[PDB]
Amino acid sequence: VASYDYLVIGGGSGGLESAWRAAELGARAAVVESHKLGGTCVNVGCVPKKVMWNTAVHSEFMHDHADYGFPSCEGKFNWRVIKEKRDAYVSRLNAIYQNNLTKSHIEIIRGHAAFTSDPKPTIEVSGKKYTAPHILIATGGMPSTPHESQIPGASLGITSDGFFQLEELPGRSVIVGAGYIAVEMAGILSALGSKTSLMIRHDKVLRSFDSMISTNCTEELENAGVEVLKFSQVKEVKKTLSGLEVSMVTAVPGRLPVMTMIPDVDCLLWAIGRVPNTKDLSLNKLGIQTDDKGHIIVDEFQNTNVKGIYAVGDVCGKALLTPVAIAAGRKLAHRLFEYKEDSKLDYNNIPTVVFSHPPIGTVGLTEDEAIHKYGIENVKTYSTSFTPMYHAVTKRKTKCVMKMVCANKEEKVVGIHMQGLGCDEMLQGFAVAVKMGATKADFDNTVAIHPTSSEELVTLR
Amino acid sequence: VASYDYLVIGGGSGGLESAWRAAELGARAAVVESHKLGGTCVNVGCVPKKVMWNTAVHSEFMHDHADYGFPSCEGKFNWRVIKEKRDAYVSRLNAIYQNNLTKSHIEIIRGHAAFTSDPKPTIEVSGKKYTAPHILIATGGMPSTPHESQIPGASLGITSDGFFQLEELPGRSVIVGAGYIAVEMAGILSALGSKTSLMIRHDKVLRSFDSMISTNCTEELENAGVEVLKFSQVKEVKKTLSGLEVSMVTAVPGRLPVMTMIPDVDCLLWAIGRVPNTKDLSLNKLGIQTDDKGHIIVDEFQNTNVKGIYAVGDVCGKALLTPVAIAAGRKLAHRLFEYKEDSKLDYNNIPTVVFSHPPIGTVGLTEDEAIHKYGIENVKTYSTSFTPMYHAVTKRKTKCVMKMVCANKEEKVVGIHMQGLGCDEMLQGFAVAVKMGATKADFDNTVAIHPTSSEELVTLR
Ligand SMILES: Cc1cc2nc3c(=O)[nH]c(=O)nc-3n(C[C@H](O)[C@H](O)[C@H](O)COP(=O)(O)OP(=O)(O)OC[C@H]3O[C@@H](n4cnc5c(N)ncnc54)[C@H](O)[C@@H]3O)c2cc1C
Ligand SMILES: Cc1cc2nc3c(=O)[nH]c(=O)nc-3n(C[C@H](O)[C@H](O)[C@H](O)COP(=O)(O)OP(=O)(O)OC[C@H]3O[C@@H](n4cnc5c(N)ncnc54)[C@H](O)[C@@H]3O)c2cc1C
Ligand SMILES: N[C@@H](CCC(=O)N[C@H]1CSSC[C@H](NC(=O)CC[C@H](N)C(=O)O)C(=O)NCC(=O)NCCCNCCCCNC(=O)CNC1=O)C(=O)O
Ligand SMILES: N[C@@H](CCC(=O)N[C@H]1CSSC[C@H](NC(=O)CC[C@H](N)C(=O)O)C(=O)NCC(=O)NCCCNCCCCNC(=O)CNC1=O)C(=O)O
Repeated sequence: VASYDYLVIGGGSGGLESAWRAAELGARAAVVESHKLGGTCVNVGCVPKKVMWNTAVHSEFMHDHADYGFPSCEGKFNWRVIKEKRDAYVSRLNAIYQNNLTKSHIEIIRGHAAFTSDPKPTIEVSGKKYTAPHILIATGGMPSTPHESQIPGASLGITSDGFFQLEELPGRSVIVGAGYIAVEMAGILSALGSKTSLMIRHDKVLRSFDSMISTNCTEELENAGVEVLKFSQVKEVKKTLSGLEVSMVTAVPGRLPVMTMIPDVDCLLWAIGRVPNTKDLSLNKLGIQTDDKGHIIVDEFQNTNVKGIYAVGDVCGKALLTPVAIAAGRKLAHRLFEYKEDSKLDYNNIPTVVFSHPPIGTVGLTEDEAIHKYGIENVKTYSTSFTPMYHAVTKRKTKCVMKMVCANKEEKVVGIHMQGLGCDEMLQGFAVAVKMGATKADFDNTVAIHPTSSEELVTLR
Repeated sequence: VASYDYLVIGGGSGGLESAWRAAELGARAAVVESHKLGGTCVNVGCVPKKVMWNTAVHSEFMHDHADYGFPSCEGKFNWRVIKEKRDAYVSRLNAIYQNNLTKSHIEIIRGHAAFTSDPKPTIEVSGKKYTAPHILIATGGMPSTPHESQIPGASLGITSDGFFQLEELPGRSVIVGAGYIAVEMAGILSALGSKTSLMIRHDKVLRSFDSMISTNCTEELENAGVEVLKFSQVKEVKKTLSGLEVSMVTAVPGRLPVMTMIPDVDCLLWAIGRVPNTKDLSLNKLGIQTDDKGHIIVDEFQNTNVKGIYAVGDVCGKALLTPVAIAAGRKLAHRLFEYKEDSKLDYNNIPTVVFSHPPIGTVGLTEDEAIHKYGIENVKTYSTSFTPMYHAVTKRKTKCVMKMVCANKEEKVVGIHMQGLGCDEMLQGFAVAVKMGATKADFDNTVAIHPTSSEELVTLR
């Protein structure tokens, strides 16, 4: 058995950062990677999505061309051109990552890890055993998919991965889900041409986002060409000769259920969830506890119930984002290897941007969460709704909405929620202020930048 | 003589805000406006510029169309279409402003004010006299133009105003100046098609901006098609039959001066400066002191040397921006009418964005200013330079550069300087943090938003 100081299972966002931080502090680590380095984000997440989103934003603006004094462009978009480019970028990123690892003296055990029966924690990668006084499970998660048992014909559809493997823009797309992935897949496909349908269980999407957002977003979708199928469910999927035939059920409360066929569907995309990547780890050999869905259970310091084993990222189920994974593995290394007894990530005021059209950005508490925490009496919220001046000359229109949630008498800014043009780059700073403890006064005592959409946040009233 | 509580001379950015604030606090004010309400910003500044900039950004992205899988568009841009639209927007804004005033019970004395001989401060608007225990001069400024005396043929060229009156994109443009206006006029014209030349007195532009910016910006200009004529000066301008003929002098230090003719110039734009709008006020009747250039002299509370007279905005010469004008008139009203003895605007950490391509955004001290204030020993600066992932698939390329200036041992973030895609919407938040007193630690303890250009600011190292 080879002994290292750190043995990180999983070369994705959290895995790598924790190993990098560790090696830079003097330790000897080894990332065990079973597939391609970079994890879900580089290979089938953040990176590919953004490229496709940038592209979607491009067809959009093409529509305001004439309005800006230029001749129109018909627009026969060629899927494969941007696909092949996107995939290249991904290769370049892989190489770059491999290099950085080796550059930092990080051994890469190339294969699939699983814990052994051995008393002291140990893992076996391809018939070989490795161990270390510190092992970090950072194996992430994967797409949740329905059962033929539950939904007959479920396996006929694809997921976000399958999406990133498509070599042709499907003519008829149907997406099932109401979260950021479902919302983004719906936006890219329909902006790029596909006749998209977003099948949601309720009346709106991003339901766990501040009411205003959940509302605005369901609307901008409709306004843009996405068909939101509310209170609908996929009963069964069938492969016809002309595509797929989806049997759906619309149970609009107050009305009688109605069965519907969506025929000639080219792409059926399941965007219902991410299940943890933990069973093939043989967690049961050590008794590393998990929840009923397989998520690995950890304390505020990412400690499993076993000594010398920790967990970070998607695998734990909390705050499924690359920066949260990174930030947790970075603080862990310091904890362990720099002896900082308290470096733990703070899970409050985490910023998130959803790349829908226009983009959403949000940090902090929703109004309801503020309310349930402070009490109606101690929660003031400021809002605004305007038309970016980009649309001052376009027939096409999107709007921008911003809401500030304030707590107590000082009006501590506990939550920022907005959707609109530029909201993607706009969030990070206010997130810093929101993280430092900013109050409304501080925001109002900042000279504005005119003309910009961001200036509307420091002049609310 | 009609007496009010507040008598504001000038209905622009600072004028209006101060009057609005005052009327909302119970006072009776009257904006004296000599032309169109909204001032320079609405009529010939912020508003028209941004529309033209949005347009310029549109021809730009048209170039990356094919690279994103779409067919190309030749691009015969029609100037007048966007011109007429831009002008309409401006009318709509005027109406909206007029309304707001009257809606807030603000009397609009429509004409040209000038102080009278009268002992107590008083002004005469069209043979009629008005007075008040508080008069605010907020008459702004105007384009500086060379003398036939100095530069023979100077009056042959136009300024930023003349620019906003052009009904046709000049084929050959020559811009003279090295500041944000000169830089923007150069960027809009050349992005929109005109064969532009930027005539600067030195080797770079935005010379008073952090070295990195001054440098990067001179480069992105060249890289984009703008011909930067360094160490050059306009000797004399002459009207030929084929356009204008500019006699220039290039005195590159270390070399011998060389005379040059730029012939067939369609547009000669003077972007050398803004002179104050004060002589027709008859300031001398009261002895309201000014500087040698006519700027009105005020204390930290915008107090002139006379009691009951104040000054705000461009007229004073300090921080020539709409938000600074606004912010000063807003704090003044409170001071005066809400009896807040100390509401004064803080002139440090003022944010500014220059709409060049890519956009610049900057707040706080430059490295040199940090240095001269703290000492080389106590100033650490972090930098980064990357390619936005928008260009991961485009042949065209622009880069993004960010520099953080830190002071003392805590590394108080005293200055943020960046240029790149999205830097326009990106600044406001960090400006708030920079204004609250953020240190590098605070920035590094903020979870990032991936993927974005703004995330690079909270992960510097
Ligand atoms: C579509 C889509 C879009 C997304 N968009 C964004 C975005 O824009 N920004 C950011 O929000 N986040 C985004 N995410 C989320 C982000 O991708 C994840 O939250 C992040 O990737 C998780 O980090 P992690 O370290 O836990 O996991 P992961 O990066 O998923 O990595 C786990 C790695 O370990 C490997 N592995 C697994 N088991 C073993 C084993 N037993 N032995 C060896 N190796 C093993 C895996 O193969 C993989 O390479 C997106 C996800 C999807 C899916
Ligand atoms: C091109 C160009 C681009 C700019 N871009 C930006 C930008 O993007 N953002 C922001 O940066 N700032 C911008 N500015 C600067 C901004 O326009 C000014 O700094 C702001 O307009 C100044 O406010 P102010 O109240 O002092 O003056 P002003 O708005 O200039 O207003 C003075 C008003 O008073 C009137 N007046 C003058 N004398 C009298 C009199 N005696 N009696 C009655 N009325 C009188 C004037 O006619 C005018 O209507 C720009 C300027 C130019 C020129
Ligand atoms: N900020 C976004 C949203 C659009 C926007 O900025 N609109 C401005 C552009 S006009 S360009 C003129 C410029 N406006 C600004 O700086 C706008 C920013 C902020 N809302 C404010 O309070 O000023 C100014 O000089 N203000 C001084 C003053 O007297 N201001 C008096 C108080 C504001 N008017 C009340 C708000 C609705 C009026 N909108 C309107 O009148 C219509 N539009 C506006 O006020 C963007 O840039 O796209
Ligand atoms: N942020 C800008 C700039 C471009 C960018 O974000 N590039 C990222 C996209 S790759 S998508 C993968 C994602 N990257 C990010 O989150 C990048 C953000 C920050 N620089 C960081 O420290 O991570 C991640 O999962 N990181 C975890 C980790 O192990 N990280 C180890 C430390 C970072 N690598 C060192 C910096 C150069 C490597 N660049 C590279 O490798 C090439 N590119 C990158 O790292 C944008 O979004 O356009």
